[PDB]
Amino acid sequence: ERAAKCRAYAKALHYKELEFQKGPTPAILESLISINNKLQQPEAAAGVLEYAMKHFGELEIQATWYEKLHEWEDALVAYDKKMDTNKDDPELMLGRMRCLEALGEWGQLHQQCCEKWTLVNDETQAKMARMAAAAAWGLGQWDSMEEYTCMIPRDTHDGAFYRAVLALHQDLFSLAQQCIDKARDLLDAELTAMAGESYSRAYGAMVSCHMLSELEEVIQYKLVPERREIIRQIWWERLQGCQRIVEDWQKILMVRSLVVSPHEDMRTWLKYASLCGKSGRLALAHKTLVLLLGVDPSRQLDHPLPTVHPQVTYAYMKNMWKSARKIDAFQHMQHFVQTMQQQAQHAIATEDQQHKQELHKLMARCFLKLGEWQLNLQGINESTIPKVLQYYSAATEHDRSWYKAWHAWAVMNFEAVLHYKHQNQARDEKKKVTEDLSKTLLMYTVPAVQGFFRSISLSRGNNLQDTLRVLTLWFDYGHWPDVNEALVEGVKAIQIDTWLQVIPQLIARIDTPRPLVGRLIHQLLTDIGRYHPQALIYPLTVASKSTTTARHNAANKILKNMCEHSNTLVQQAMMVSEELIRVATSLELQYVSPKLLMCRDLELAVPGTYDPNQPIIRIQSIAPSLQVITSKQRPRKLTLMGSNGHEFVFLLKGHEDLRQDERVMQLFGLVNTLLANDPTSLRKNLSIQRYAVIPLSTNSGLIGWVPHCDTLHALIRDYREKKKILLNIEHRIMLRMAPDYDHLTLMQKVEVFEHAVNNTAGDDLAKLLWLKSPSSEVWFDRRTNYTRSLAVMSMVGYILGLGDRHPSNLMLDRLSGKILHIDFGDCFEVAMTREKFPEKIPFRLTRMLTNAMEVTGLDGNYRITCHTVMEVLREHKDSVMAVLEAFVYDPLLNWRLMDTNTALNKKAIQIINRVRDKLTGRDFSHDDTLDVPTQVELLIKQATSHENLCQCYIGWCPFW
Ligand SMILES: Nc1ncnc2c1ncn2[C@@H]1O[C@H](COP(=O)(O)OP(=O)(O)O)[C@@H](O)[C@H]1O
Ligand SMILES: [Mg+2]
Ligand SMILES: [Mg+2]
Repeated sequence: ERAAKCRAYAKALHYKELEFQKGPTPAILESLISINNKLQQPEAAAGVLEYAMKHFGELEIQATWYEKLHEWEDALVAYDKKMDTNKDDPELMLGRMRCLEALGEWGQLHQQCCEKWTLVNDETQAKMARMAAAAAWGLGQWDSMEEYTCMIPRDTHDGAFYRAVLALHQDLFSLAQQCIDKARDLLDAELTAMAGESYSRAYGAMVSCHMLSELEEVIQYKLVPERREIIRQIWWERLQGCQRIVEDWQKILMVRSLVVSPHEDMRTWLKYASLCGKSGRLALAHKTLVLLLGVDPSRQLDHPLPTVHPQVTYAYMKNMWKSARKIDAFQHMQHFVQTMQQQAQHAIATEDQQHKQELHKLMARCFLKLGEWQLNLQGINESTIPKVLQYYSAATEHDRSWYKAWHAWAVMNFEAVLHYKHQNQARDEKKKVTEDLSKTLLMYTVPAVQGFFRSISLSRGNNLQDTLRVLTLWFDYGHWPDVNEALVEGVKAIQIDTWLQVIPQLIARIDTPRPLVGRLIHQLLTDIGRYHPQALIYPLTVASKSTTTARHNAANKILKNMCEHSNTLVQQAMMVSEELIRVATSLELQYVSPKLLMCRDLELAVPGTYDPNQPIIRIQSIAPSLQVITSKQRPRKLTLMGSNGHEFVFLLKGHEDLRQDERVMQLFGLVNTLLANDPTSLRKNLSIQRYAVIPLSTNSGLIGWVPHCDTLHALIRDYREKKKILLNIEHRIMLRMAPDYDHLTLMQKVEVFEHAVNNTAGDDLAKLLWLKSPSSEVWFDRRTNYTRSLAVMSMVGYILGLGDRHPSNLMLDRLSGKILHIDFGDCFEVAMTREKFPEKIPFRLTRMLTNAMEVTGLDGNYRITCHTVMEVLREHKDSVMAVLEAFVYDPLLNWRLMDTNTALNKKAIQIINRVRDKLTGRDFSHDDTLDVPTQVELLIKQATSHENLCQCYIGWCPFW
């Protein structure tokens, strides 16, 4: 019955949205935020309010708008302006207060309550009490609470609750016991009264039911003394676990405040204060901290800080940094660290070793901020370089383990190198020059290498960035002994696994002209041969049949070496990739390649299915028939049978260098991990459907066939033919109007373009996805999926510079809805830079895409998902840049940038800057460093502009 209630909603939402289509009315708009709420789609509904604002300033008072937008801090200052310019107005005061109770502003909420007590209104008098109870509860003042509670009806969930709290202070446990169960039922029955159309009160019912069950443990915490540890554990664990915006946690802790004071909680409140900063309530976090210190909001500003609680101070100081005062913050840190080593070296009389180590760990985490801040305030130059390296090395000492510490040191060292390499390129633009540079670079290079290595070993699983960074220093440094020793030392130390991530990069340099570099690679690859042969054969096989002599030569030496322990695997894989190149409306295997029909029960793993952790699935049998996909390149629909039993379908492409597609699928892999690790992105299932890419030569290669998918172009062509609509009708429309369309001025083009849109249906996609759906909660979910997955690939695609996104280059999963990108030819601006028909667009946000989303589309799920995704990216911009750098400066893959014709070092540099700009918000204006939502808005604007879409090559179907 539960999953049966949402179906009626989903269906009515469809007609409700189809109604909005016919005419946007505040009547519908109301019934829309409601139904999107019962359907527990908070953001899609938030979108409906965004539209409600930008079209109807009619529910009026910009303070009521900020209040509905849960921007309480904005609505408060808007209500002051609305009260100081107006009068008393009983309504304006209620809001002025609701802001205060949301903000945890008990001081002002209690003052505003008492100092204004004429309140001739009885409803004003009734609401008043609910709030002034919580305000009094926060301020301690329990006499004020019971006064205001004795005004709250015992018929309300609120009235029944506040008694349970007053009983718990006055130690009336049986009273408190019953009041909870009665408040539960007054809330349970209230969740049926407004059964659907409520605020974040359905999600705040969780906040009240959470607190009530917590208040039943605060009950457990009064007479019979056994569970103090058990209760504090569940309190602590279901807090790191729990995730609820500031406001709720205030109240949640206020329940825990009835028993455990902040001074005993300590870690509990610091974790809370930590969130208040990270969310953006510094004024609140400060007060939390001032309380824990038992010392001033440092009103004595010139004075040093209290060392009494080392952790609290560190918190205060990092809050001070994220706050305004940050030369002041830095300063307090230099001194704090100095006070801390003294309080260690001296105060530690052996019998204190736990305190010693935690004091040493806090210090490390202090130094890492010190170096972080020094770089922030000063940048990288001859003065700060040895200072921060000082701070980091010092952090490396006090924690020994800890990824960040070693990582930071490595990067700083690696950027010490870059600083001078780039400073000497500056000099040579206008003998003892190279000698000092040699000593300069060898100075920072070696420790960087060392750092990256001990950083990697502390990262197992997630170390792609650092692993790649090792390879930059490695490959890039035509080897002077010192560097090579550290590299050899690391390779010995670090696990073999590490290197699997990085195999295509290693292979891209088998034929390294530098003598000392080559040797290690070859040796490393051969060890990666002894264990994990499989992750090597396919790529090594390809390399071994290379026109470039030194490649295939060196490639063979390793294959030879691998026969000494895995011969037939090399042998099988040798032949299987040989026959597949030969093969590259149907083809029977018995005519085309008999050796393949011959194959049974091989030990060769099904292309791109090998990974440790997972039982090897091997090619058991190759299906005798391959469909020939009719195209200009006639790809094949090869299909293999697995040693598990499952089938594995592939696309054998003939004249397409699949190596680029590979590094992209790699980049996507990374991006997927990043989104799986940001809480919100994981909360919303944000991902990119990827697929397997197994290059077979420079000509050919295999591609994983994503099941259940049709090109955007397919779904339309079917719908159009079903509904008797001419496939290219917008097209025929344009030419009938303007036979020379392609030659018109921008102004002239826009008209013709607009004409076509105004005389064709923009639903199609939207509409066929409705008919496709077997139900409507399936329909709704498939939409929610589609919307997100697309915004994901919009942002990522932009950073990649992913051009050429026409209706045959993206497709839709007909079972999840999630969108999927294929054909990664045009990467980086490339498509925009071209001579004939330059793409102005950043990513495809065509009309029928916009239209398949919820109405209120771009405001709702899409845009929100856009900054969430873009957010992640800008944070982890270094990892993203490691990958991208790793195939822009890649030797074999530079051929897709000298195509600006139809040395390269200079071009490659730009391409990479261009990406950094995109990840530091300098992608538009040179000088402004635009924040996420702005940049996102700017981009959505750019993707939507008729002036941009009309200029698109007609194939791109800028009207689909
Ligand atoms: N990974 C994939 N999964 C499913 N189908 C695919 C995949 N890659 C390509 N196709 C199909 O092959 C067709 C033509 O190949 P495509 O990749 O578009 O090459 P090109 O860009 O050279 O035409 C596509 O329109 C699509 O139907
Ligand atoms: Mg294509
Ligand atoms: Mg292409």
